[PDB]
Parts: sequence; structure tokens; C-alpha cells
Amino acid sequence: MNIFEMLRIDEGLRLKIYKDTEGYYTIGIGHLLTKSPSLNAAKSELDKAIGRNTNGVITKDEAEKLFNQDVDAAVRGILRNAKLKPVYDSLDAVRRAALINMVFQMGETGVAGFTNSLRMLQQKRWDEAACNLAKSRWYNQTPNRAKRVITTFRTGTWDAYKNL
Amino acid sequence: MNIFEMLRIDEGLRLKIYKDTEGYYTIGIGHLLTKSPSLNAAKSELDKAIGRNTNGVITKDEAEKLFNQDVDAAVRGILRNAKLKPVYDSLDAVRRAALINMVFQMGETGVAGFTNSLRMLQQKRWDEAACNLAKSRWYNQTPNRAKRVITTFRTGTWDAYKNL
Repeated sequence: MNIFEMLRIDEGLRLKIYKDTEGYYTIGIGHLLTKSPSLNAAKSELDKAIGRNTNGVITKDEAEKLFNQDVDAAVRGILRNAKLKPVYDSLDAVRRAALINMVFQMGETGVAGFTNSLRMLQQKRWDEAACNLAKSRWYNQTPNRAKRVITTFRTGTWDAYKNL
Repeated sequence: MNIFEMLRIDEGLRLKIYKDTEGYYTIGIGHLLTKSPSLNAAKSELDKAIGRNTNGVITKDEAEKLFNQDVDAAVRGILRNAKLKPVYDSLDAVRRAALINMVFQMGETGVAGFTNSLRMLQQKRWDEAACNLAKSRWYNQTPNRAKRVITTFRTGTWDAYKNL
């Protein structure tokens, strides 16, 4: 298993440009192409990123490439953030993927909001962190995703994704 | 694995009569022999139960026999108790052993005190039950034992006891 397959399951993978819930052009694994209402602008940005005249249609390998750039950006966002950098540095690679998954869902600001949970993870207090996260509004809003992420924090394994 | 090995780990197994923390004669896996201050009375009760002139010294197989009678008593205590019977009947055999372990530590009255946790277990809400039990005074008082029992409730497996 790996982080691409994890986010493909938790977030979805679309091969054709669509609009997200705020109306912005998106493709792949929640890859924002542009905030412009121009579909042409969205296509021009996509073409630049993957190096083809795509006409808004990509392959899974191209989605993975865009994904890999989004992960690199997410990690740079984390490293720049005094609230997220210490927990991130402390985590093993599998638990880092769980933290990046949350950054994909809710953004750095969203994830930095979990002060107590992040400190518990830093302290390797896995059961306590998991119980603490299960009490969140995040968990109540998107329980299938949060349960899998929380299992990932709890166990440091990809077991939540085994049958998916 | 089985419940005898679980309680041998969590509670201890002594082959020679000792006094518990209230001063009462005990042997095996917390097997109370008598509330009398007479060591002779304690020995006479022990001799009757195992069918030897033991002089207060038994073998592991005899401890297991006394254990098996204590389990049968604990289960009868549970079945008689309107607060414990419904959860007990609902549980698989491994999770029943976890409930009996708690009855060994704290008695039926102690265990019937966990109204919300027991309802969560009845509902098969394993993660929630486990988080709820981890917030207890029981957990704070005897965290090594409670963690193992709670893992047993959480997973329905004997994994907590693997390396013990």
C-alpha cells in the first residue's frame, strides 16, 4: 500500500475535469486547476501540468503525477507551519500519510486546529490520539474517512484499506 | 489462548496460600478460601475443594480447577444480574472472557457500574466502548490490566496477551 492508493480511496479519482462543491475546476484526486470560471483556463493549466493538449481528459498515471506534486506541496506546507512541523517530523511514514490525508481534506489551517490530538500523536500516545479524534466534528461530518485515517494513526499500518 | 491463561497473566497465579489486601486467605488465581482468620480453616476449605490433604500447597492443574469453578460462579453471577446478562449474552466468547476478567477484578457490582460502556458493547460499538472505558477510574487505577482487557473488547481477539 501507499499514500496514492489511500487518497484514491478516501478522496476519489476523476479522469475528467469537474467542478468541486464551491464550483472550481478540479480533476484527478481533488486537484484544483484554476479558480477562474473559464473551462478553457482550467484546460490550459491542466495542459501545462501534464504536457499534452488534454482537452480536460487524463489517464490514471497523469492523475498520479498531479497527485505527487500535490503531496510535495502539502509536505512543504506542513514544514513551513510551526503547528504541524513538529508532529510531522516525529511521525513514521505511514502516520505522516494519515496527516497529509487530513491536509488534503481540510487544509493546513483545518489540521493545525487539532492541537491536543497532534500533541498526543507527537507523544506517540496512539490510542489516546485516536479516541480524541473520534470525538471531533470532523469525525461526525465524514465518519468513514475519519475512521480509516484514525485507524492509520492508531496502528501505523494500512489495515483500514485492506478490503477497499 | 483461553481465559485461564488471560487471568493467569492479569491476576497472577500463586501455588501457596497467601492473604489478599484485606487479609483474607487466598490461593490460585485470587481464589478466596475463607473469610476466617484461621489458617487451618483456610486449609480445610482448600482440602475439600481439591480432594487432598494439601497443607496449603497446590499444583497449577489444581489452581486451574479452582479457577474453572470460579469462572462457572462468575458466569452464574452474571446470568442472575439484570444489568450484566443482556451484554454477556450478546458477546462472542473472547469478549465474554474480557467481561469475566473485569468481574474477577472488581466484582459484579463493580462491573454493573459501567452502564454506558456495557450498552456500547451490547451495540457492538467496539471502538466507542474502548475509548469510553479508557476514560474510567478503573483504567487510571490499573492501566496495564485495563488496557489489555479493553484491547480484548475492542478487537475480540487475544492479541493483547501475545507476548506475555
